[PDB]
Amino acid sequence: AETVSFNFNSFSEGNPAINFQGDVTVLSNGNIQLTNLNKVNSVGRVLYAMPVRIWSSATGNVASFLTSFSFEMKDIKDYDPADGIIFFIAPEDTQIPAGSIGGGTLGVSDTKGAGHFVGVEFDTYSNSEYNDPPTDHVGIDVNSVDSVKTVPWNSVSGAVVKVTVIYDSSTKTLSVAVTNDNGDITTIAQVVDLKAKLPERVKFGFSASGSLGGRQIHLIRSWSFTSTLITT
Amino acid sequence: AETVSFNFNSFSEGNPAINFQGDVTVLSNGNIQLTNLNKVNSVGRVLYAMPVRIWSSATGNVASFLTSFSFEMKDIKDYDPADGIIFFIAPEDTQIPAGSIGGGTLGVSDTKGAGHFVGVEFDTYSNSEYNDPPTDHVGIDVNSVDSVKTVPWNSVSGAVVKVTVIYDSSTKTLSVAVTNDNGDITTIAQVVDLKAKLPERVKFGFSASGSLGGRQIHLIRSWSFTSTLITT
Amino acid sequence: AETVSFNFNSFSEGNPAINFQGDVTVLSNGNIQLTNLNKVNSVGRVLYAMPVRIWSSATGNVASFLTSFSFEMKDIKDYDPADGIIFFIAPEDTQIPAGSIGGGTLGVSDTKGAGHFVGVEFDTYSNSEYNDPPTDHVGIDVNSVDSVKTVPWNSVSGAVVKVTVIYDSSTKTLSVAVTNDNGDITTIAQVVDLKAKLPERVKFGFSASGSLGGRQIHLIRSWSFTSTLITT
Amino acid sequence: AETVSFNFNSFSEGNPAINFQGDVTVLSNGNIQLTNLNKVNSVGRVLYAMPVRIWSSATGNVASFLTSFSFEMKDIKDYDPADGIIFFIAPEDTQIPAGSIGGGTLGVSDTKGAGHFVGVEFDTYSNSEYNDPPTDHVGIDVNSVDSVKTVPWNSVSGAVVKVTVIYDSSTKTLSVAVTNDNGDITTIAQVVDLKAKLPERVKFGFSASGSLGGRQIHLIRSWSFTSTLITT
Ligand SMILES: [Ca+2]
Ligand SMILES: [Ca+2]
Ligand SMILES: [Ca+2]
Ligand SMILES: [Ca+2]
Ligand SMILES: [Mn+2]
Ligand SMILES: [Mn+2]
Ligand SMILES: [Mn+2]
Ligand SMILES: [Mn+2]
Repeated sequence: AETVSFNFNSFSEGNPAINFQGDVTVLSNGNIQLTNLNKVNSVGRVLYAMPVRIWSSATGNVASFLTSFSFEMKDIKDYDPADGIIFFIAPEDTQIPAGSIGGGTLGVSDTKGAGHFVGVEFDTYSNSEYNDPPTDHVGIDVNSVDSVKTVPWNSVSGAVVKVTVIYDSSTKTLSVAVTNDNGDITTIAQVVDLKAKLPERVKFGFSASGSLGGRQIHLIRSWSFTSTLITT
Repeated sequence: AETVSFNFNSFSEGNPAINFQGDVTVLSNGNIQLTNLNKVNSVGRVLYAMPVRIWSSATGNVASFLTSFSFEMKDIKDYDPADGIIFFIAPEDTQIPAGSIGGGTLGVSDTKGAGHFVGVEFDTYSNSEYNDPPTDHVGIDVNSVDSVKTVPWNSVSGAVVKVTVIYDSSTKTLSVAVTNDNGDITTIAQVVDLKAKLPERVKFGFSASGSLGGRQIHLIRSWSFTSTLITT
Repeated sequence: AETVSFNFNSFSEGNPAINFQGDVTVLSNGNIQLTNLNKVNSVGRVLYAMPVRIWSSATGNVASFLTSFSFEMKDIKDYDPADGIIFFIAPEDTQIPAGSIGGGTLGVSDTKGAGHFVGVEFDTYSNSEYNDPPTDHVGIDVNSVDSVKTVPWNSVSGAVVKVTVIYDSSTKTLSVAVTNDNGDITTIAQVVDLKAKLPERVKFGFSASGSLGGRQIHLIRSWSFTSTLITT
Repeated sequence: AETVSFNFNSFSEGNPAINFQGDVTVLSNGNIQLTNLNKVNSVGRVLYAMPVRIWSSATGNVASFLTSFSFEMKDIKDYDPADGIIFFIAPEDTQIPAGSIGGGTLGVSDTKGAGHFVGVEFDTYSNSEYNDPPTDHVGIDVNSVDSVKTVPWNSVSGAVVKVTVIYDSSTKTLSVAVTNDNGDITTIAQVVDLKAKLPERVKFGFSASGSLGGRQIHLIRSWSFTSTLITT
């Protein structure tokens, strides 16, 4: 029974358990601000420093995980509300894409919108080049910001959002429950073979980005994660 | 849309917002006790008074829901730790089956192990007449305590267990995440067509039971719920 | 060597190993409930029936001990979360203070806040008359609820708290480690000469109290203890 | 508040959350075996892969921690039961000393017995060159195996030992409670200023060593740990 679990009610630069990549910054209130408001094509990501072992090559087993987190997205004059926040899983050596153009890549992909990761995006800008739905949406991404499945959603400025994810190794199901501040939930599920799509050792985290004309405040308030791998 | 949400940090017999059936009893500490330690084949169930419309006959749309709750089970001398607690959904006219024998029926089914409901059971005794696994387990039940699927588990006496349930209407996937005391998680997901196994309006609740020799403390400590039905 | 060790997974009103003073009661779930939510200035205490021998008047040796216990304090309307729970050591002839006004006395001291006892309090009310810290806290008491030393701590309603206490005779140090719900830990330690402040034979226990407007649920869930005195 | 916490019921080679050094190895039963029974001057160390911030140069605050573990030491033919096990804290760059003779260095010091670290040693061999008590013992070490303090103890072959250490940042007290196979406890405390002896970032772990003729089985069966540093 191999398990990894942690709980951040607040963050702080200096905390060895966190990996800061790009324009990431930490506010005097413990919140993490992923993007820089004055940087074109801004990209900021935060990662759990310790690489998690999601599956065993020996046992063929795959872990299951439960994780919750809340974020916030507030607008700013006079930019467009973009681009979004994505919770992703990736190889332990994951770094912000080379020459990342930010924007609809969410900091996890290249220009064509491709990359090595599995995530749940909170897209606030419709990028047709990635086949984005017409309105804001929550999506399951598999090596591409061109979601495998999306669900109509609405990002409310200044609103605090709570999300809960559950990956069941057996059914290979990734279910997501989004709680808007109006008390309404939005759910989206999709089967994803992590052992097929990702390497044994991965890292979890968040990524947010902006463009020259589209920018907004992306904040990661709290995060709790628990994964268990049936070993021997 | 149509949303139903509520949070119970404690309970108190006096609030018409919750139905009590059978040997249920509410302790001075706010914990709901489901069975009676001094009665044979005891059965206690608790239902949220308001019936939840989990689907519409106009649109055909089904509701999604996110619900978390914490139970507790503890042994007693000299009796066997049985039979377990079950989180269930049933028609609003649901009641404890006529001439209930408690035991392995968990208070939701008849002798053959049949009933009209959908639920997540936390079974602590192996009933062979129902094809129970040899060890403690979590299972997805559909009109039968002969689980549709189960996952090995272990009930730690005196331990408070957290559980989070997500039902995604689009995939009709009910996935469960049980947070054990030692920290490890256990998951189980199964595709259940709620709109085809249940009526327009249902009641969500808990049930536990016992037998002649099998008895134990079944406690519902807290329960949060949110469901949203997309409407026209 | 002379060793004393016991363990309680649950308690039962009517058990020879424990003394019940005041409004203490045992619930069907095995929990010891110290105070009566309906009484005024309610006080309840529990003691291990067998008096433990912490030191010898022949050898001069003082014993060392390791004891852990889990408790729970939950809010009730429309009173104030008061007054607290205190793990204490005292003469074997200890009794609830004559005419105890409950409240900030925790049922171990008198109006002025003095008594014969050494203990670790988990204070949820700020009694200025006893120089209490402005927030909830944990204190080491020596014959007075006017703590020798205290540490900022937050009592979370309905949360099960785990406490570990180690008393090292050699250094006469008494250190405590309290486990909070959010997983964080709080500690406190202070040199206390049990030999000079208490009798050779003492009784270990818990006590809680409330006032007219200050009341809450005070539960002692479990408790393990092991002391060893070097003899001849 | 910055908090690191984990719980290992068993171990498995492959878990990235663990750093293995030297002759360490993981048995099929989940137990970590520290030393190699066929090597001379064998040394094996295990560490929590993640560095823990025990203090901040900014705030100047020192964290507190609570940790529990259990080990085993079974004798073997035809060698002498040595050298023991030590729980230690060291700079994150910590590795087994270059050219370790193992033996009484317990794997954390040079031939003279010095090194950069703090630990609680469970010494099973009397090393006069390090001023060891004449019998088995437990000692608090500060940059040297020439313990700052020791207390007589007995290492029972094949016996499972339970240990609990509490560190209070305020008093800078490190207290240890050892529970023997016979239910007896042993304790030892010492004020150790971790901010004065170690760097801000450290690693915790276990180390065991053997010699030419002195060898035994050193097992680490379980380990739980939690520390909190009050941040700004
Ligand atoms: Ca986009
Ligand atoms: Ca059964
Ligand atoms: Ca007070
Ligand atoms: Ca030695
Ligand atoms: Mn998208
Ligand atoms: Mn079953
Ligand atoms: Mn106080
Ligand atoms: Mn030594």
